[PDB]
Formats: sequence, structure tokens, C-alpha cells
Amino acid sequence: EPHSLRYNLTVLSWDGSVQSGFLTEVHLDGQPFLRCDRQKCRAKPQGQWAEDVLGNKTWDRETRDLTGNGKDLRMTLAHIKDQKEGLHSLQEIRVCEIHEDNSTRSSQHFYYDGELFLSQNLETKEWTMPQSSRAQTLAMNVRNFLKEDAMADCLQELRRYLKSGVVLRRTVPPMVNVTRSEASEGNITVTCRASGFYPWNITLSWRQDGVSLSHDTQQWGDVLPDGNGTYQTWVATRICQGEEQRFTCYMEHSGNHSTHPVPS
Ligand SMILES: *[C@@H]1O[C@H](CO)[C@@H](O[C@@H]2O[C@H](CO)[C@@H](O)[C@H](O)[C@H]2NC(C)=O)[C@H](O)[C@H]1NC(C)=O
Repeated sequence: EPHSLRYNLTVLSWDGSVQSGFLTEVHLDGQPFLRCDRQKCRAKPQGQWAEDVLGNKTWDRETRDLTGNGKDLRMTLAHIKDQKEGLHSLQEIRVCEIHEDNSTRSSQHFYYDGELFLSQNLETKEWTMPQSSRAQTLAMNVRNFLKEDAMADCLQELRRYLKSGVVLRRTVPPMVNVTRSEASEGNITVTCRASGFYPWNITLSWRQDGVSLSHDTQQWGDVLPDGNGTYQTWVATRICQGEEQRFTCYMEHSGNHSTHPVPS
């Protein structure tokens, strides 16, 4: 289950002058989350979703920081020169996703009157101009100023919302446990069990000397319902003498994997 957070800040400038107002569009995991004034953040669908659980958090912390960046961009715009007559806008879309990889990505993009003219990879800080060119000056304008004023928080936030239950994570890792069935001549029966996981597509299987056992050598348990809406299942094969050293159970679930050996 991948996740992402995106804030869309828009700012206006009428004939050079920069308006006092501005707005932020926030989408959590690709869904309308909040909308923010200069003095308020209103929850959206997911906005409420959350609203219940914690109460109001999609208020304070947020509204505070968003306004700031707003007032900040307000300047960033004021800064640009060739402000032709009319109503114009400058948008800064900060994006950041958390891939299955558990790996991260966080960028930020700038648009003039809707046209993307400059973007940057917040992680590696690489600037980039799209397929057009003369937006360069604009890009330069912005770029420079940004630097001048100089003379994390997204993912921070994403992680937060995530961990705080704002978004209902929908994947539960299984519990693997290898057990042996004391034995005689045909020898023992090691059994690999996976429980309490969700969703249902899981991969259980034994491996002797690294190589996967054939479908037959092992016995399979159906994928059945387990605790709190989870599932559970199992796999076993007949091991001989003291050869467990070579046997290992392998399990895969929604992209995650792990190997378990035979107890002593
Ligand atoms: C980012 O935010 C702005 C404001 O919500 C979006 O810009 C508007 O989008 C619609 C469709 O293009 C236009 O009719 C409006 O005139 C646009 N400008 C403004 C100032 O509202 C923008 O499309 C949003 N989404 C993205 C991906 O940038």
C-alpha cells in the first residue's frame, strides 16, 4: 500500500500587485483532504474521516504552517518582474510519496498562470524545466529569489497522518511459526504456519537446500479466517532424520518476505 501527500498552494497577483488572499489544496493518499484559507483549514471528505478519530488536528498544526508558506510565496511572487497587466497566479505544488519500496520521494513544482515552469527534487535538490523554454527567465527569477531569502515536513506529516490513524492502513503482516511433529520411520512433519495477516494473497512454501519443494512433497492448509478479520494458513512436508538443517519455510505477503528455519 503506497502513500502520498500533496499540498497545492495558489497565489494571485493583479497587475503586479499581490493579493492578500490565497488557497491550499491538500490531497492525502490521492484524496481531497483539506482546503485552506489564509485563516482557516476546512476538512474535506477524508478531512472528516480523520476529524472523528482525533477531533480537530486537521486544523492547528496544519493551518499554521500552510499560511506561513502562503505568506512566503506571496513574496516569491511579488518578486517576479515582467508582471504583464492582468490577474495572474503562481502555484507551488509540493508532492511526496512513500513507495512500497519503503523508499521515499519528495518534490515541489512551480506554475505561472497554470503553466509548469520550474520543478525540483527536494531530496536531491535537482531543478528542472519542462518541455518548453523562455519560462527560463521566470524559472531564474524564482530560483534566485528563493536562494536570496536563504541568505522533511511533508513526509514528516505524511508519516504522522499515517501513524496517527488519519489513513486506515490496510495490510497486516502474518505470524510465522515452524513446528515439528515428533516422529518414527517416515520421520517428522515440520509445519509452517502464518496467521493474523491481511489481505489474503500469501505465499507459503518449504525449501530443501534452497530449492523449493514440489507441489506434492508438501501438504497445504486452506486459507482460513483468523483473528480480527485476518486470515491464516499453513504448509508442511515430511522431513527425514536430522536433516532439518536443509529445510526452511518461505513466506511472502503483499510484497514482504522472510525465511524461517526448523526449530532444534
Ligand atoms: C492547483 O491549484 C489550482 C487552484 O485550485 C488549480 O488551478 C485551477 O484549475 C482549474 C482547471 O485548470 C482552472 O479552471 C482554474 O482557473 C485554475 N486556476 C486557478 C487560479 O484556480 C490547479 O489546477 C490545481 N491542480 C494542480 C494539479 O495544479
